[PDB]
Amino acid sequence: MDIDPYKEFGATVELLSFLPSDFFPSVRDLLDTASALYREALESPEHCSPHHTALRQAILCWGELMTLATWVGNNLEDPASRDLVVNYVNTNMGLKIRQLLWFHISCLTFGRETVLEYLVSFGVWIRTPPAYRPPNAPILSTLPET
Amino acid sequence: MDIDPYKEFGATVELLSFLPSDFFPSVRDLLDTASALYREALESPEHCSPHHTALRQAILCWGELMTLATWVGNNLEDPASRDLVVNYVNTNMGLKIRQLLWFHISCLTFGRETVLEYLVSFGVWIRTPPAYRPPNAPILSTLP
Amino acid sequence: MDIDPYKEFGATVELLSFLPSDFFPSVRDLLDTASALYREALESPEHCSPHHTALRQAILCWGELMTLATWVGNNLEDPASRDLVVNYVNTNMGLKIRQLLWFHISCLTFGRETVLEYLVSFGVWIRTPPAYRPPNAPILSTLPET
Amino acid sequence: MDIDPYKEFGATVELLSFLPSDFFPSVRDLLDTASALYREALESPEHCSPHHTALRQAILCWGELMTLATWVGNNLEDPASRDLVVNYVNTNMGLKIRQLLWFHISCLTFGRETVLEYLVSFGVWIRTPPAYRPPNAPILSTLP
Amino acid sequence: MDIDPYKEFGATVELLSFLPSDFFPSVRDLLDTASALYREALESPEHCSPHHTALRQAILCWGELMTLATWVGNNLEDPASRDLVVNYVNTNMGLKIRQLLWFHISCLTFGRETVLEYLVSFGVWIRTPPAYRPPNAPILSTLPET
Amino acid sequence: MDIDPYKEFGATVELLSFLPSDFFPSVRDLLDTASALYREALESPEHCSPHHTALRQAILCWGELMTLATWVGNNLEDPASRDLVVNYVNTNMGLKIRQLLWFHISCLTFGRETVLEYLVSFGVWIRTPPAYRPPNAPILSTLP
Repeated sequence: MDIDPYKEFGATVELLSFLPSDFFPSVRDLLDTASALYREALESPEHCSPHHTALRQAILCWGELMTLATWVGNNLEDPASRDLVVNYVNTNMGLKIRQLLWFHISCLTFGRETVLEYLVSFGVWIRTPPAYRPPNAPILSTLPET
Repeated sequence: MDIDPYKEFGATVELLSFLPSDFFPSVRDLLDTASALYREALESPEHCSPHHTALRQAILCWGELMTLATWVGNNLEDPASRDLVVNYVNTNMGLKIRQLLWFHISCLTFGRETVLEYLVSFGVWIRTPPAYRPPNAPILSTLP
Repeated sequence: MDIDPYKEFGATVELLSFLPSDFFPSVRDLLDTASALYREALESPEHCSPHHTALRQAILCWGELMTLATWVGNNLEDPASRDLVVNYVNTNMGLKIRQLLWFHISCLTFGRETVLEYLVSFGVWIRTPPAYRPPNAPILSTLPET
Repeated sequence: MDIDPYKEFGATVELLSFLPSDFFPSVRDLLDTASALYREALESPEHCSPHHTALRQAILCWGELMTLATWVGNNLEDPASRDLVVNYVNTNMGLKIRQLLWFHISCLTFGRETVLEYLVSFGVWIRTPPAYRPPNAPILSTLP
Repeated sequence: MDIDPYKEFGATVELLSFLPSDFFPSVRDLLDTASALYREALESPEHCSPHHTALRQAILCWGELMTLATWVGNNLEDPASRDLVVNYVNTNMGLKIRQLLWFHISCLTFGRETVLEYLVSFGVWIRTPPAYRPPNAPILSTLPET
Repeated sequence: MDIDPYKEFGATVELLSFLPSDFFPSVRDLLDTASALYREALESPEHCSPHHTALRQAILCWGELMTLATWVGNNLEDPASRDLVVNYVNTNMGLKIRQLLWFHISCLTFGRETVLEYLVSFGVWIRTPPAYRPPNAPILSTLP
């Protein structure tokens, strides 16, 4: 139509595409982070922030894709096709699900503004020549003192 | 963690299960009604309501599954497997997307309280044995 | 002794008997309606209304009868007797459990008065000759407007 | 859904399990004590207390199981199966009815707080190894 | 170092040792008492009293020892050693875990002072010659009236 | 009942799982740091904080498991079984004791909020793919 999923958050899929693809943690790890942090936050009968709302749907999405991987693994004779599809679920669609979970999860943990600033800083920092950039890549601030 | 998608909206998947699987319109239809009613509402830089937000992730999801179907059509050569899998995307996984789309779309066109009393009243209309069922089922409408 | 279960609710077993037996939904369906509507309502450490209180006990009753169906199915050699009893659990005792769940469940969903009025209206409507009754049978009102 | 029957009354089935199975009086006895103490209270057109309400469903239930036993006696011809099943109604399913009846009947004769401190104090009396157990167990009474 | 577990509660391991070892209920029974009484009390994201705090850790301790009994039962060929260790877990370490659960559980149910007074009274009562002590041993008071 | 040990402290075992198993110092080290910092705090007739209380049960526990290891060394004669079991006490069961000790010890040296933002920030440092990870990991310190 189309509808950019981050547009309501002051971001774009092109803004998330600014970071290298070889950046977002595998979806099992993000899910692990969510369950560790916001399980009771999500399983509650109320939207807290739009970020939660987006996040639940994202997780249900990966849950449906996981169900798909199970059915495809269980119900196909050809191994070349079954392997190509089960691998496609995580390699291609998994990049989008990865950035999707990662964006809201970071947005809850730090803030929308902090993540936006981060996408910018890392997007620039990776693009700069090694000689003229700060020695270590930017990370997400939490408790930096004494 | 389980997290019921409707739980934030005062519902449960058990509440949606009251409706028969042969009830929700094909996803293409919900999408068309969505674009017809709430398109500018969705393509907005500001998030309007929680329903819009849930809805957008729903739509983007279905778009991703459609991309999966196109990719399955272009990549796989054998027709038995590609036909079994392209069908599993539409018939099986499509139900979950259908229920969500219908739930928010209807919540938007009428309201949450209307949709909920509706799920209950429809629950009564469906639970009734056929011999004693009213000639017409309840529907949502603004007149009525 | 005896104690009519609905008497505290301003009703009678004879009042529920006014409706045809071929009316109440099978118990799995009622349970489905309960779990869909009042799971969190029932699993809470407090009686909300007497209707809840009656309802929990009713459900525990059907749970005991279901346990009975399992033991009878698992622990008998004769198939004629095992089938006759397992069928008797739902056919005969199941009518009473059906009306029992249905009455409180409707009483919560609409109101005691609304259900009483309904038992009356349907009890009359089924008894009237087809020519002189409204074309469609009464149903339980919820949201009838525009 | 699981819903513990005593949960609304500030108890759990785990709390009742503190009492041994060889503790609750046969259901006929509870019924007799019930009719002796609270019969007019039960046959009342007005619901008195939540305990009465839970109690009535309990009694009506046991009456239904008794009807089941009579029907099993009249319908089945073979004695091995009818004797195994008529016994399963009294010995096995009867325990759950026994605990409920005893719990409310006792809650009525004394009170909830008395019944609860009782379940605890009895829990202590039973948990104790026999060598160190008091000559007499705790009981409920109004004097004492 | 050492740290007496009851010292913060106004007690000592020597104070618990005052009672005969053949007194504390087997750990499955104590756990049963805990789950019956304080399941919702313990599974809550807050320390209520230090007694709860001690108690959770005690239960996790017995849970680890139970896990140990499972691994030792499952992963050893020699039966004399496997039986000697699996029996040692409950016989020796189980006395300490028993008194540990029992002390806090009683401390919650009655009070710290009531349990201290009880350890004293029973410790004396068992030590007195039969002729000159009260006929029945002391028990933990709860609701003694009419 | 499950009861997560950290749940009372605003954490979960899932929150501690963010740290790799090859992260927590051997239990002897935590104990030594404990005696070095909070020994008089622990040997006190008054309970100071919930962390101290949880900590003492943790320490007494590990002491009991160490007694178990000594007893296994003195009782068992066969070396295959005694070596397999004495090792299972240190490597396997030791992890759970390690996490608890480290969690409270660190909560004491710095504070709960510091430890929690730490578990999160470390979660970010670890979740990152190696190619893009910062040259140094976050640590707790009072300067910094």
